[PDB]
Amino acid sequence: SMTSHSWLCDGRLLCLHDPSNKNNWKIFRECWKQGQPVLVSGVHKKLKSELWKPEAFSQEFGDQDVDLVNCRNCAIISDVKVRDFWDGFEIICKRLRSEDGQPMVLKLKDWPPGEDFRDMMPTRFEDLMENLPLPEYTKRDGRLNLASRLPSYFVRPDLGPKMYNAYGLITAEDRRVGTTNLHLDVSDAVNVMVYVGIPIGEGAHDEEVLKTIDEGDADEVTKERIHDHKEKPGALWHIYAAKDAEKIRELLRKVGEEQGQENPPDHDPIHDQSWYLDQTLRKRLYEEYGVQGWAIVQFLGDAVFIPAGAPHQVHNLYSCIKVAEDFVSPEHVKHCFRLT
Ligand SMILES: Fc1ccc(CNCc2ccccc2)cc1
Ligand SMILES: [Cl-]
Ligand SMILES: [Cl-]
Ligand SMILES: [Cl-]
Ligand SMILES: [Cl-]
Ligand SMILES: [Mn+2]
Repeated sequence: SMTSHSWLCDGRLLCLHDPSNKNNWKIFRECWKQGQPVLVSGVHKKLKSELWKPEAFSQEFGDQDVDLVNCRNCAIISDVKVRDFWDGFEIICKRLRSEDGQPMVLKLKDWPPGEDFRDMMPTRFEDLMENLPLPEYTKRDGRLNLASRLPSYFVRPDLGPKMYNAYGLITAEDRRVGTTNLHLDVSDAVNVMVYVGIPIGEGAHDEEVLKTIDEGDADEVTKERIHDHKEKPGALWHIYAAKDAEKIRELLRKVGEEQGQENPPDHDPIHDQSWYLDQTLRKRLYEEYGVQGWAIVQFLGDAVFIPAGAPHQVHNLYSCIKVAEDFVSPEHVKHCFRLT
């Protein structure tokens, strides 16, 4: 039967079911005040599905010049047409190949560039912004979004939203690689999965995706969304409380030293955005430092709420289109203050 919400991560993660409900804030606000992430399902059912297809982005914008990243080795592929990314999103035999002859796993960098989403894509901007959950927090003019109301003593977010486009990771070796490495933001954010592409060519790739979710520490209810309801899983997240950020820096300074990096004792491995916590490192963080995170599978139409200051990483299971908006809630404004 239909319900307002459920508890994931064995009780530690709120999942809201009705993205537009006017009373969602009554359930959300205490979890948010405690510094927890929140998941909201069902946003895809509110959107115009024809605006969020890979083939439309290629047809409309394909002659723009862009840079890509090879997710396996961090190599930059400079100054290529954006159709060269989009046309291989779901069709493996169209993908750019590495020198070994394999199809690459690619991430589209900074596209649309800087703050240009609204100017380049006005109909997509309207469709996203009118359907964001918790609109008093997330809309540019929301009553609980302080972004437009703070003086220069606070770091203010850029004008959004921002699009995040990347292929899925495929192989056993790929399990230890990030799509987006461990980092933190000084603003809050909402990240919406607007499209999931499950390919054809090397099409029959189900088994390595189940092993990735299981070794990723996903809970038993999360496993039921696949097996029972056949929803499309897009990306595996790990998120850590803002209060645990320095203990994570201590672990990564120790591992950098073990691997023969030569780093000053104060250097910031989270700001460097150079690490992905694999199963080995996640277990060492728990056992050696006492730190537990949230392992979250973001399915089509899921919105992930990321608290300001919370370290987080993303690993795509299939090809993903995500759209994110930054905001400044009163609950977490301390994280963007420029003093003490
Ligand atoms: F405060 C609230 C009271 C009720 C709700 C649930 N509304 C019905 C519904 C359930 C699931 C998906 C879509 C619609 C949500 C919040
Ligand atoms: Cl906080
Ligand atoms: Cl548009
Ligand atoms: Cl709200
Ligand atoms: Cl990254
Ligand atoms: Mn982020």
